[PDB]
Amino acid sequence: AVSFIGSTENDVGPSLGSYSRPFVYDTRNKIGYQNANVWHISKGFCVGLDGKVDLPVVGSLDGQSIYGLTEEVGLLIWMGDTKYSRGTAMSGNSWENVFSGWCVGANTASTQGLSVRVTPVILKRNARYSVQKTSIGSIRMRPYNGSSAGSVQTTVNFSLNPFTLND
Ligand SMILES: CO[C@@H]1O[C@H](CO)[C@H](O)[C@H](O[C@@H]2O[C@H](CO)[C@@H](O)[C@H](O)[C@H]2NC(C)=O)[C@H]1O
Repeated sequence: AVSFIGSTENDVGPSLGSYSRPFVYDTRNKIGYQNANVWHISKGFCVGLDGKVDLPVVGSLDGQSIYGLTEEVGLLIWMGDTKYSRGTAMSGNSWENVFSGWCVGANTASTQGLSVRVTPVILKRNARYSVQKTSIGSIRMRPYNGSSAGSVQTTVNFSLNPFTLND
């Protein structure tokens, strides 16, 4: 089986968080969302994840997209499985495989989770830059091996909480 146990709408990062020192801010996992338990799965269900970023691509760094928020501020974005180190660097605006997948035991149960992580980028200087709450994109479960979603909700959404960068 599969069922949806997570939340449809999800905020990334603490609201009105402040961060200090294209220039990339070292924010680690602070501007993140993580949930180990988004779908409940059982009895041989096989599932991975696709991610999609809806923000405009305004540049590229080391093979991943810089996504634009404002004239001064962009984002590097990762989506993936639960643990932050599993994140896949996002490029472009299409669905992208961000977790190859796994299969829960034929006789047992577990969950499928996810993580979204971003790091702010100064694209252009004015030295205090604020960003408002902004839709980022979505992640969808991707069944495989003949597993079926039925009509279970496949997709969850992410919004960037507002933040301020101090330079
Ligand atoms: C037998 O326990 C299960 O072990 C597998 C690895 O064999 C896996 O770690 C399972 O945990 C889930 O793993 C998912 C895919 O990595 C992940 O998306 C979920 O968050 C994990 N669910 C948890 C940690 O409760 C584990 O149940």
